[PDB]
Amino acid sequence: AGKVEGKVAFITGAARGQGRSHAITLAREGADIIAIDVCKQLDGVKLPMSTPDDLAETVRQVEALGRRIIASQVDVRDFDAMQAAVDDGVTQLGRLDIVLANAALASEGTRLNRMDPKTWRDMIDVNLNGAWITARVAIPHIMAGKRGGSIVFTSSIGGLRGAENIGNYIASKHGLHGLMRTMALELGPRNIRVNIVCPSSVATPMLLNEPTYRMFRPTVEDFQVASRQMHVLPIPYVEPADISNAILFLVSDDARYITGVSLPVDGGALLK
Amino acid sequence: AGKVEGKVAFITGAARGQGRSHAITLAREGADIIAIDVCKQLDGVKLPMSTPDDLAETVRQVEALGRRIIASQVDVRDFDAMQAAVDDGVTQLGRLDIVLANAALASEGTRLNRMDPKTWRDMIDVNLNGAWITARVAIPHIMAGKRGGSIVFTSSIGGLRGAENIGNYIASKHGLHGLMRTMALELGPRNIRVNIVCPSSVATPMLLNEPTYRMFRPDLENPTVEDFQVASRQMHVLPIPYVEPADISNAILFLVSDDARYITGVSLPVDGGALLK
Amino acid sequence: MAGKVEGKVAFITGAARGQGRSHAITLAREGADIIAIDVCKQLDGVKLPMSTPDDLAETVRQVEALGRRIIASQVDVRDFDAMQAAVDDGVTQLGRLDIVLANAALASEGTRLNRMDPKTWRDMIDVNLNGAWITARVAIPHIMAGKRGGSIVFTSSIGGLRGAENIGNYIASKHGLHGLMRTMALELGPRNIRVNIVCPSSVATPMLLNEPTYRMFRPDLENPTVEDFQVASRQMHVLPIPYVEPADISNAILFLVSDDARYITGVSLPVDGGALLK
Amino acid sequence: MAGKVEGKVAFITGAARGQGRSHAITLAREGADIIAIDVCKQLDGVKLPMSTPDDLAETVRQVEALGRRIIASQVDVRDFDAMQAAVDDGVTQLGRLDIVLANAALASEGTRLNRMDPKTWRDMIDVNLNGAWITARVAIPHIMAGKRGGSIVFTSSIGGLRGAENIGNYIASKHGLHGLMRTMALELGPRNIRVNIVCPSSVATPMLLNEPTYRMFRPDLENPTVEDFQVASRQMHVLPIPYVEPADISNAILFLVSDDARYITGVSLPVDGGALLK
Ligand SMILES: NC(=O)c1ccc[n+]([C@@H]2O[C@H](COP(=O)([O-])OP(=O)(O)OC[C@H]3O[C@@H](n4cnc5c(N)ncnc54)[C@H](O)[C@@H]3O)[C@@H](O)[C@H]2O)c1
Ligand SMILES: NC(=O)c1ccc[n+]([C@@H]2O[C@H](COP(=O)([O-])OP(=O)(O)OC[C@H]3O[C@@H](n4cnc5c(N)ncnc54)[C@H](O)[C@@H]3O)[C@@H](O)[C@H]2O)c1
Ligand SMILES: NC(=O)c1ccc[n+]([C@@H]2O[C@H](COP(=O)([O-])OP(=O)(O)OC[C@H]3O[C@@H](n4cnc5c(N)ncnc54)[C@H](O)[C@@H]3O)[C@@H](O)[C@H]2O)c1
Ligand SMILES: NC(=O)c1ccc[n+]([C@@H]2O[C@H](COP(=O)([O-])OP(=O)(O)OC[C@H]3O[C@@H](n4cnc5c(N)ncnc54)[C@H](O)[C@@H]3O)[C@@H](O)[C@H]2O)c1
Repeated sequence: AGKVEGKVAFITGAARGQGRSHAITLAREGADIIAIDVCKQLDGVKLPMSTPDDLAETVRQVEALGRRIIASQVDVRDFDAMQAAVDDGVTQLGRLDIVLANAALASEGTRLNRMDPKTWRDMIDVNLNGAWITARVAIPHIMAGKRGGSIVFTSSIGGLRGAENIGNYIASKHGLHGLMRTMALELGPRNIRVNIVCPSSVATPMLLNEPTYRMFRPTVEDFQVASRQMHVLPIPYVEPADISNAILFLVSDDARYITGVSLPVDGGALLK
Repeated sequence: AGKVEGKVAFITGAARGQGRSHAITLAREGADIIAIDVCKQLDGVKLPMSTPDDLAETVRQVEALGRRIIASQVDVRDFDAMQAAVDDGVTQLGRLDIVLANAALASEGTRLNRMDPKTWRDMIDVNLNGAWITARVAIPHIMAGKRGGSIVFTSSIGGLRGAENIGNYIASKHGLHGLMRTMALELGPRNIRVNIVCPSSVATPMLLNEPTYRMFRPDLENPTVEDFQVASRQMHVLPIPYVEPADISNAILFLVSDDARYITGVSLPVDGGALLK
Repeated sequence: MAGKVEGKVAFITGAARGQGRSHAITLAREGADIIAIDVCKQLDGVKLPMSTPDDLAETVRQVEALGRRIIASQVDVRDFDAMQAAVDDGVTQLGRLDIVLANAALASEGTRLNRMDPKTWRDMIDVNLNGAWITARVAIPHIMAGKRGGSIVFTSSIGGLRGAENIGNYIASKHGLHGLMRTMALELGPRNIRVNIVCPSSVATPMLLNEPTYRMFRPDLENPTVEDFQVASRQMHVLPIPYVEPADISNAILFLVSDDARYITGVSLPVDGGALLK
Repeated sequence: MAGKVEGKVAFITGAARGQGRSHAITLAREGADIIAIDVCKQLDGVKLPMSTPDDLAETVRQVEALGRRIIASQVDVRDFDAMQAAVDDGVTQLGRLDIVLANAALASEGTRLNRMDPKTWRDMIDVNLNGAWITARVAIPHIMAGKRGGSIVFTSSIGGLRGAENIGNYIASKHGLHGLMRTMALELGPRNIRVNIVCPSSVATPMLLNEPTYRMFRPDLENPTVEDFQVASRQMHVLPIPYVEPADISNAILFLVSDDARYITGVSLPVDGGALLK
């Protein structure tokens, strides 16, 4: 009997990286999956974004574990598309227990006094408004099940402290802590727990790119020596599995009374 | 000589309430003022918003103190119009030292699992994106003055904790804390300090209205301001139902004065202890 | 099949009953041997019944029923020399030390800070904060000597993160733990020793479930019962529960000391039914 | 004008020099009379020279030059009876008590928490945390008796909000203040007594400007100068400064105890040049 046996989880940004890792982790532990990813290169985004074939690979991996998955290409900003995806997913699978609001854009990096309004607005829209949309379309289905459930937003240590050059990302992530606290207060009586995980740096294509290395100074090793200095434990970053394992704890029975919390998985970065 | 003698402050939502109080407090203490307010009833807001006459009253009170004020009707969401208003104010007045990001919408009250996406997004746009716009159009003029400056965002005890029914307002206010910390880090080396004040409840039209009394007293049919004050006093630790606009202006005056020259990146509650419980 | 702390040794203070017992049995179920201490006597001026030697003997029985070794002794966490002796003799017997759970504490007598005697203040700080430091201090040399890293968890409280009337000595001591935890996490992190805090709200143990506590929670009633207490306590939480179980705290600790939490350090993890949200 | 604290009386610990002296003169300039104490002795295990009786007389000279009254004496904040006698005697002589600034403290010598001996840990907690409680405890009855409310300000540190290696006893002690402050704010708020904390980063006093502190800031350097320290200290601030002046802390405190801050309580106000941001 897996830790989430028979449950259904809705996961955004499931085509690669942490989102994929959560999908396979929860599936391995007995959950069926409603997965979305935008699967397209958004205007103004520099590095390669997930493709449909990436999402199809998440699908093949979940199915290999013996679980069902309903996947679609949806932008978290498109309220009607998000509503249709979760609605169709619950129709297929019969329930909804867990929501992992994980989809996000990383900052291109501009001082806030230099940034133009579209660059600020789009980041807030994906990372904050899209996170609210994700929970908003899913909650009615969790409530209909009458068994409680779990919502986890992925924030960042930049949800708890500032950083130069990425202020739009930083503000979007701070906003998630407000969303998390209200929703935890509103849904507590329904036994739906709402928490945040705050990674420092995670080995995914969001981090492991030439533009990021430059922002830390350059090879990956050049980057790793500077990344290590940000951590207290002797690591450059954590693995997607570390975030998935924290999330697995939070959605399990063992964490039944934990709500309203922001859990850093950051090798001690917040300490300094 | 006053605490902000010879300086210039840009203040949003200056038509009434805390914005007007800030204008007159800083004007009393020697500053000239660039004042904006939307002065229009925005689609989806039920309570009466400030009028053009309201902004003209702020002007009259500032001019009565012998200070100069350049006022205009500008939505904080409107990047080009905000750019123009601050550019023109700096042209007329000569410099910019202080930015008070004060304009905001109150939440009408709707559970996050029932809220419409426009209701959610408009609130973020005014309260968070508009606050960013406010700072962004002003910073270049503060930078060019080469004397440093101060930027103060008005958050809320709702920027530091959640509350039922007003989660779009909560999220928007929490977002300011990250905008403030980033901007404090980026501008600190040029002696521009960036801080937040977090009021609990403030005696302005945003608080003192029947829909608010109902939200505080959902147990009663037609709650009065007195019924509201009972509930409100219970939220505070000091024996008060709310603070005055002047209490916020006084905290702001301290933060922008030489007495707070090395204070940056802080969130200062003015909340009668409400955050303690 | 290996449990989550298979082959490890945990030093647990306040192990005679309540949360400390629960941690001892949870970690033993998951493959750890235990060094367990508790003062096992009614301390001067403490008005709630403290653990007895029989209580500690019961923790021992339950740990040994799980097929694990336990070295248990009656030690006051304030007594540096005896704490040092206990841990040293325990490591001599078991061969290593991996995990430290600084759990022992006294609950507050409930006096306003402006009426409190200096002895009442000092003793609370000495047990809950200084004794917590002593606990880590005597253990860390053994963890380092093992060259495998390790885990230290202090038990704080939601009262380590916010204040409460009437219990301010306890509140101060618990706040102090967050500073202890942070420095220690910084100092020991390069050696792969993770250091964290758990912050329970209210936990179903004799520290909570006593008439003086029910009276403190219901100043509106003349003689409150446990049920009157549960009513108010449920209103203080966001999930509608009056308290968590010792097992909920043990399960959070088990996560934190396990490989699944290998890169978590410097955190305070509330296990609080959302109490901190309001 | 009347000053911002006209006619009020402030009890200030650690008044012989540095910040405590700056508070006393600043409040005096703004109309307050002063009850000042300082231990005025070299305490055992403290390496750098501490305040002397002559330092305290110099604070007295400055307050009296501003035309105010000051009752000054040599008291250790850890000494409950002596602390009670000082404040009782000061109130007898000056007529009332409105403001308490718990400012006295020891700076950590610098030892890893896994190597520190128990006296080194305990003495630091006893001065910085217990002594701060004693300070508020002996003063509160006089403030309450005035029925006019008042203000209590504890001086913490950015080390009350985050950890640092080598100074763990200091860090724990300052974190404990935030607990003391919160409970006291909750207990005294219905009486209109506000209770707050100020958190300086580094302040230009003998506690900061000394060769052992220089060495702590530049452990990379053989015999670091004050300039070498200022380079590293500036790196840790966000504003282009190496420290704040005692007057910066006094000015924040003046704000907090003035009518302009009448509704601010329970808050921790960093005066830190943005050090906490990174
Ligand atoms: N990678 C890091 O170091 C790091 C650190 C802290 C927090 N985070 C956060 O972790 C979460 C996961 O990111 P990751 O590391 O897996 O990065 P990633 O880029 O590998 O994965 C993010 C996924 O989200 C998808 N996505 C982006 N915008 C979307 C939209 N509008 N609609 C739908 N899908 C969209 C992308 O296509 C991508 O597949 C994000 O919240 C991110 O901010 C990442
Ligand atoms: N009143 C309270 O109890 C309370 C509590 C916590 C925080 N706050 C915050 O205090 C600040 C001041 O509010 P107040 O109490 O003076 O309320 P108010 O309604 O009296 O003043 C706000 C002003 O902002 C203006 N405004 C609103 N939207 C605008 C836009 N898009 N562009 C330009 N101007 C706009 C309004 O016309 C109004 O004049 C706000 O940030 C509010 O969120 C208020
Ligand atoms: N019960 C609650 O509601 C609650 C809530 C928040 C935090 N806590 C904390 O949880 C932890 C465990 O408490 P509990 O709920 O198991 O209470 P408990 O009283 O049942 O257990 C505490 C144990 O600590 C022991 N102890 C006390 N002083 C000691 C000393 N000087 N030396 C050695 N042993 C000593 C007692 O004998 C007792 O066995 C403590 O840190 C407590 O402060 C408890
Ligand atoms: N100086 C800094 O850089 C710095 C930084 C952060 C916080 N702080 C805090 O600021 C406060 C003031 O320190 P300062 O910088 O003025 O240092 P200082 O050493 O110049 O002043 C401290 C004064 O307190 C007195 N004192 C010490 N122990 C005492 C005791 N047991 N009883 C009575 N008096 C005693 C000393 O004799 C001295 O006169 C302290 O709380 C300190 O911990 C200082």
